[PDB]
Amino acid sequence: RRESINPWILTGFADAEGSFGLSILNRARYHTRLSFTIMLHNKDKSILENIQSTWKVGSILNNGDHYVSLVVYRFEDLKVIIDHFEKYPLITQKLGDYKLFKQAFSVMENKEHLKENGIKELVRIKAKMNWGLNDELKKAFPENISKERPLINKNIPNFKWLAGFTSGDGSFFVRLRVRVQLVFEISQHIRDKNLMNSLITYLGCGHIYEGNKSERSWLQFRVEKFSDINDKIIPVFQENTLIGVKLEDFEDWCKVAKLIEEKKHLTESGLDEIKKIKLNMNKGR
DNA sequence: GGGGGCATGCAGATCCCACAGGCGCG
DNA sequence: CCGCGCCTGTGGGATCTGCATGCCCC
Ligand SMILES: [Ca+2]
Ligand SMILES: [Ca+2]
Ligand SMILES: [Ca+2]
Ligand code: NA
Repeated sequence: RRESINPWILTGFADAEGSFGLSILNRARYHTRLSFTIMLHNKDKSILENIQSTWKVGSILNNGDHYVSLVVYRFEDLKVIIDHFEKYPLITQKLGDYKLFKQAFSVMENKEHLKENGIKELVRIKAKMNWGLNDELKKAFPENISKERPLINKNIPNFKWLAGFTSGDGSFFVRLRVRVQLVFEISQHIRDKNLMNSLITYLGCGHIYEGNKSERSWLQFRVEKFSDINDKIIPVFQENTLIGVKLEDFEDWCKVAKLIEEKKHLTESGLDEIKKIKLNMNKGR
């Protein structure tokens, strides 16, 4: 097939679903492997097939019977990833993992990792990447095992980025309690609270719910007023369209919202049509 | 000729998704 | 009374992330 993704839409999807990896396994020879991975359900397998088509790089492998992932692992292959994220930077705290990813690329590019000092520099880089060093790798190289990293406070660059972030970690659904209510919600780890609260001002609507800050690792940005949803959330994603099955979930979302606008959610066939839309909305296509 | 990186995966940990009920308020 | 929407709460899987190596080339 043939497809191409907007560069800013892709960065937003990377901020939500991407992952930068640096594995150092024993072979004192060491297996060092840089990677960038986006693993998704098979329902969204065409995104990864399309992102591979945009970057013209990467491999697609099966992960189980229901999941698929795009993994970029070759050295020359990783050059296109950095060139994309140098001009379209990541916004969430994952950008720090990319920064350490870029440093690791340069060390391997200069062939420094083939010596003892080069491996020591990368295990120090890996210490700050994602979940840090494992217990076995922390047995050696206890010099700089500090897993903490400078936090990343950044603002939303554009709505094209938001479409890719929403396509990842967002959700469009409809509640029936009978009464009809459309709800838009984005969840995220508490580490990007300042970025999540940016959406209140960036969108002019929505609320932030956290619960007990202790013993809960993630907050929620949610908008429930229909006026804010029909006027300030749906047009902004019609101009900057989403990707993956989230688009079709969003498509049927506005189809239901059009019925609520015409006040047609009182007829028996209106809710019967609304219920049929929901029956294949998120559990289905 | 062999050391390092490619090929192509498999396995673990958790951050999400897609909701739920209660209820004060206009 | 009706119905909207703030507010608190969540199971579990789709994510994020980690682990693995025989074999290829140069
Ligand atoms: Ca995410
Ligand atoms: Ca997702
Ligand atoms: Ca996600
Ligand atoms: Na959705």
